[PDB]
Amino acid sequence: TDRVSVGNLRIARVLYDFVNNEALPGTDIDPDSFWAGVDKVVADLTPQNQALLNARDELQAQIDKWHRRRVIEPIDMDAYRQFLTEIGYLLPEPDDFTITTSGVDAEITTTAGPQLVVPVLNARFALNAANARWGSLYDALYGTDVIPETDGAEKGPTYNKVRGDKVIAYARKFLDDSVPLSSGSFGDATGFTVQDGQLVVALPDKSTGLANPGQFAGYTGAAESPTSVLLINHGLHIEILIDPESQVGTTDRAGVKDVILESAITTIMDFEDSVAAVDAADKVLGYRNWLGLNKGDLAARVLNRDRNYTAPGGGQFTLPGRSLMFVRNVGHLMTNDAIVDTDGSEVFEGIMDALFTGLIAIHGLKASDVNGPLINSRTGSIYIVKPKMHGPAEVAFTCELFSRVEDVLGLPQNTMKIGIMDEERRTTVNLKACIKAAADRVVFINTGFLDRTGDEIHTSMEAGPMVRKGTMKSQPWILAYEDHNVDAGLAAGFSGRAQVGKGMWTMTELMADMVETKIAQPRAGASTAWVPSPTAATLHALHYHQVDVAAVQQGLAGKRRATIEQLLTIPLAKELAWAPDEIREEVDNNCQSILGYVVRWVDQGVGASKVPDIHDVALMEDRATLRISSQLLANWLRHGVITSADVRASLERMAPLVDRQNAGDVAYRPMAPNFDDSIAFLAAQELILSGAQQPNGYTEPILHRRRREFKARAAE
Ligand SMILES: O=C(O)C(=O)CC(=O)c1c(Cl)cccc1Cl
Ligand SMILES: [Mg+2]
Ligand SMILES: [Mg+2]
Ligand SMILES: [Mg+2]
Repeated sequence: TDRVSVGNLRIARVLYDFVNNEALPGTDIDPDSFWAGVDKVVADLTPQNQALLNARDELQAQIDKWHRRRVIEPIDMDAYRQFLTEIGYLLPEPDDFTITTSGVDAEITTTAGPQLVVPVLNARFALNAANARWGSLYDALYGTDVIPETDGAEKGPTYNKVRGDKVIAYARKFLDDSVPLSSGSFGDATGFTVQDGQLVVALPDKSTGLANPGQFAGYTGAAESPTSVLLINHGLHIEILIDPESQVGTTDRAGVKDVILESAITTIMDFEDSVAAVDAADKVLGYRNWLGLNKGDLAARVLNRDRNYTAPGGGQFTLPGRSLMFVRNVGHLMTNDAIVDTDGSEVFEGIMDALFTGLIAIHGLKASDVNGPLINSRTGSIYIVKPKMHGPAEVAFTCELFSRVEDVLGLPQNTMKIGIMDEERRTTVNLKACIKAAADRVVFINTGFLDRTGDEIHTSMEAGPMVRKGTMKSQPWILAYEDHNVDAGLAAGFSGRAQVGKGMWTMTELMADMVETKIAQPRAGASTAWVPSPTAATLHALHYHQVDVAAVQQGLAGKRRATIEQLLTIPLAKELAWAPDEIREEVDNNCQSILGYVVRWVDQGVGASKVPDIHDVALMEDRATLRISSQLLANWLRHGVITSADVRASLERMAPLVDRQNAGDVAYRPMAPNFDDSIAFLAAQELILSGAQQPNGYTEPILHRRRREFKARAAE
């Protein structure tokens, strides 16, 4: 019909044309050979892909039955452990080893700093994310609640000097704490100059140098009256901008205009849980943005050039202006009708993403005609985050998929590197083996704690009612999971070789709380962690200036801080855990978050949205937070905590409020009062009522079906 025949495959024409006219030119890959390879790789690897998914279902069925045949309230951990080993869930731990991944860029092997994740289908957001390698600290402090909006310090239509002076003082303390002077405080500086290759800071009664002059990295403008001074601390750059005639500079004792922080060191361009892509048209929209980013010519606003500096001694150098880009492919579960076979069966989407995003990534290995030939990877790697894997065999399948794609693309073996999400229970408890199976490709491990919480609930669905969603974040199993991840990475030699990463801060407006609390992640040895915005990347960067992550990792070496038993502690709620009002709060909490996210997913194809929780906190929602919410309500329904009328009432209670939050979005179609005429409302209900029967609690089967249903109704 609208499809192209290649071997056993029938490729949607819009995808075929995109690859041929846009992605292949410039790669020197013969098109006929590429498409033949697509057919061959799909033909060869689809059977094992399916067997792996069938094995998940078989393991879950056995675990479900294990719980159903037992009465004893305290789970006998010795028996449970023996059972998981019996059925092949818990595998033997391999001998100690060190990863051998080579050809990785310094932003990954060495630098500790924030990692930003952004939906690749939004070109404006993706551009801003790539440019977020540098960000204004003054803008992040002035614009967020990190500076409280106390009396006199509020934001207004125009600049509030009381507030600005607080921003200035906050940043002076940061400089004092990060790049200390030999004597005195940056707060009292009157000027900066460069003399004999040394930074000299003028104070009211004297001048001083840096306590550690090696932290002076360079400057711009004349040495005797610079326009900026560049410092480095824990491998991250700080730039003091000097302009006494600027709007902020005129108020500053040294004429300082701003403090620029190296912020988003790396960025993950997401094809997975933060985007809605259910057919070839949606996939091409995302592939084309990924292509623009790797060619440097994406424009919505354009991509930044590298930054030019004068060295202390007076030579010239440059620093990268863009964040180093990963791409998050989808995982092993879903198919997509962008390609179907001769039976009409859809092709696995993860296989397609490896082929198409790897092809497109070749452009990021060569000079771009649109900015000073910036190469995403100078060392020659393609960085793919692979989510939602369950255990070492699934990691091995990813490595073999990448190997076969490298052959189709004519790339050297192991060009395609893997950032492993540790976000499913069966990977958590076999993590050493998972790393070993990717020992020559792995570039990070990351605790995707929200997916991991959803898997936790689904895996033990039959055991009993789980604690409330907010309680999960502090349960024994998750704290052990976080420490176990760091322990495994460090023991595999990640320090100096690969990132050890932690999860996303989702409260996009609570930046004071983020700055107060997220420091725990670098303090735990994580060399990176996820932020939702360029502004949050700049603010999270502060933590890497306060915490010497490299020293932390060095002091953690050899420690074994989590046992298998701690990892397997199921978050079952205690008897009589909740009052009636607390149960209704949690139902309303989850139903509002589900509805607010799903309505924009199904009706507008938006895969990540800010949705208020029960306490009015704006939360960046994506599929993982939806997985938790729907699995938790499904678990409470499964065990008699709530009735199906409680669920219906809550969904109908919260639905008009969600309509109110989205009012007038032109393309907004209200759910109330005719709930069962709304495909989005029905999707939300189905996610809860079918949640116990979704494989590992994944939300994509229902979301994809319902989004496609919406698109089909709109077309007629
Ligand atoms: O926790 C894991 O499972 C993740 O993988 C996290 C994730 O996607 C995400 C993103 Cl990028 C933005 C907003 C909210 C979340 Cl939850
Ligand atoms: Mg069953
Ligand atoms: Mg995840
Ligand atoms: Mg230090």
